[PDB]
Amino acid sequence: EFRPEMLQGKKVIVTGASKGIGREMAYHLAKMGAHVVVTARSKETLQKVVSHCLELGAASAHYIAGTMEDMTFAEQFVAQAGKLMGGLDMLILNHITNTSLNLFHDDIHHVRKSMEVNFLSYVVLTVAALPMLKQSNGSIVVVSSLAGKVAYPMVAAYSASKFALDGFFSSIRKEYSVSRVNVSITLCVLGLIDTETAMKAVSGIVHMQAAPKEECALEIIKGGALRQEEVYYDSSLWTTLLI
Amino acid sequence: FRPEMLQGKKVIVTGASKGIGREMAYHLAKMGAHVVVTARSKETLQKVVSHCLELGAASAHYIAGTMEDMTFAEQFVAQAGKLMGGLDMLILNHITNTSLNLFHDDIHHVRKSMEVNFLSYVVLTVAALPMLKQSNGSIVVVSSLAGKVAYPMVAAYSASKFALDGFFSSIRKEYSVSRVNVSITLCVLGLIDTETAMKAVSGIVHMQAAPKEECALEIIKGGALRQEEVYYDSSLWTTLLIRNPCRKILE
Ligand SMILES: NC(=O)c1ccc[n+]([C@@H]2O[C@H](COP(=O)([O-])OP(=O)(O)OC[C@H]3O[C@@H](n4cnc5c(N)ncnc54)[C@H](OP(=O)(O)O)[C@@H]3O)[C@@H](O)[C@H]2O)c1
Ligand SMILES: NC(=O)c1ccc[n+]([C@@H]2O[C@H](COP(=O)([O-])OP(=O)(O)OC[C@H]3O[C@@H](n4cnc5c(N)ncnc54)[C@H](OP(=O)(O)O)[C@@H]3O)[C@@H](O)[C@H]2O)c1
Ligand SMILES: CC1(C)[C@@H](OC(=O)CCC(=O)O)CC[C@]2(C)[C@H]3C(=O)C=C4[C@@H]5C[C@@](C)(C(=O)O)CC[C@]5(C)CC[C@@]4(C)[C@]3(C)CC[C@@H]12
Ligand SMILES: [Cl-]
Ligand SMILES: [Cl-]
Repeated sequence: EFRPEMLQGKKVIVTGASKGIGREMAYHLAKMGAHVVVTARSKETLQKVVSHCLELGAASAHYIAGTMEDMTFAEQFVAQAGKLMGGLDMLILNHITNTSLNLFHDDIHHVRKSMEVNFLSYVVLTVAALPMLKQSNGSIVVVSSLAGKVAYPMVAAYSASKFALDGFFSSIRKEYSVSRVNVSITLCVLGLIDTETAMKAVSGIVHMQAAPKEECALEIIKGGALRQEEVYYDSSLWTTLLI
Repeated sequence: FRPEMLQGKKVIVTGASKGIGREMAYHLAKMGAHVVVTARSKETLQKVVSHCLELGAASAHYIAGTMEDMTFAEQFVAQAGKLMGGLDMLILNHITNTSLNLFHDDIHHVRKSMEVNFLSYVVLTVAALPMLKQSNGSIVVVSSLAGKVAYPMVAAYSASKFALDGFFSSIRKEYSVSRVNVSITLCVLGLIDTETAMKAVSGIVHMQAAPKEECALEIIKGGALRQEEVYYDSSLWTTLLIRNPCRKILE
């Protein structure tokens, strides 16, 4: 049974946190009394999230801006975050490269960049974070998609990258299990969440009610805190994916 | 399925210097296909080409190169096309060398696995699709039980094979609606008795490896019949559609 005090004084990194689900997550952590280090590319907007986080009562809150295309930024970012907080209890990998509904023809560039940002950078961040997570018996949260479990048209490169996440992280979870590494891995399968990005994307299709990003963010946090292997949001997916 | 379905058909096989790819090359040869085989080693490929001709291929050639080089990948399909006068089936089977190890910090390997086992396949598909569109042909993608189910020691490998499922399963859906008549077959294979695999599972407890010759054939049949997925061996579906869903729904 989750309680907010579980996050109190915890040292959390949230990526892709200038907007959408990431920013809701940071705000939730702040309200709970965690320390937070947020990142995205956009300085001014990260500062907005930081000051609001402080207002909500974050134990502490800092941003570091950069792109997750740059693997050197990824490594460095982690080193520098753990330093600001003096440690690391939870790594929330949430960011994603810009993607719209397109049929696949010849855009290998988009395919490689999707894999780099949505997947490769998650591996680099994990490798960098692992020493701190080991010492704190901490937690990794990887944010994926129903289209990382079931394939959909018009998002081939995206699905490839989200599938890759399932492939990699579930595998290292079995490895951490056999190697007695006390670091949890939570994979989040999300449906349609009402972020501006996702709603812009789906204006042209028939879909069910998008789920609120505030609640989505909360259920992610809860799942990671409780060290659940997989989180389904909205909850009615849980029945889909297992039937 | 009848062997006659492959006669005079123009087929590419990657990673055909040995293991399952070589057996597919030989089966297609016995059926009277045109084949173009590829891998890094010309001497091993020349031996495959020789035996294909003796088995009765309508024609057989190789082109040597590495699939780390996306330029080679793209130009390979073109040369293979012109050599056969066309393309009916593309069999994407190659894989970068991998051994069972705990992941620690080999980002080179994660990246190289992804370039060779997934991206090259996409480059190959892009290069081939125009010929495949003209012939209402077929793409066969060779994956793995570890491309559906979680195993330790194979993190980078699994990510790359999972990526294949995601990508090709997505474009299959696109092609159905756009009415692009190119079939996409994803093969999920268990342990197959190729030298690479047997060297890898050496001293591990396991069910008898399935024969590499029968594997190759079931792959060719699945693609020839335009099946969305092939499972080999036959025992594999009980794990995939029964055991795994239960383990999941229990946790
Ligand atoms: N919303 C949904 O319906 C939905 C569904 C399934 C899964 N998800 C997943 O949930 C997560 C967040 O989704 P969302 O809707 O919140 O997305 P979002 O609102 O578009 O936010 C994406 C975040 O990532 C950052 N970002 C983009 N490119 C970056 C780059 N190159 N380097 C570093 N940061 C970058 C963005 O900030 P900057 O632009 O300032 O860099 C932003 O903070 C993703 O993993 C997504 O796949 C969402
Ligand atoms: N055997 C199994 O139990 C098993 C199980 C599940 C899935 N599979 C899948 O089945 C497929 C074939 O497996 P296998 O056991 O037959 O493998 P294998 O005997 O080791 O053969 C691999 C082939 O790929 C080629 N290759 C390796 N690196 C290459 C590169 N950089 N560029 C171009 N070609 C390269 C090799 O030739 P060169 O070295 O001369 O380049 C060889 O022809 C793979 O997709 C594998 O994942 C196998
Ligand atoms: C099938 C439904 C409708 C949904 O279905 C349900 O929830 C119940 C069924 C229903 O509603 O009919 C489950 C999620 C989903 C499969 C959904 C998804 O997974 C991830 C994204 C991405 C979100 C985002 C922000 C990114 O992740 O970068 C931007 C790019 C991208 C690719 C845009 C499109 C959607 C929103 C995408 C594919 C649209 C279709 C959608
Ligand atoms: Cl938003
Ligand atoms: Cl062999």
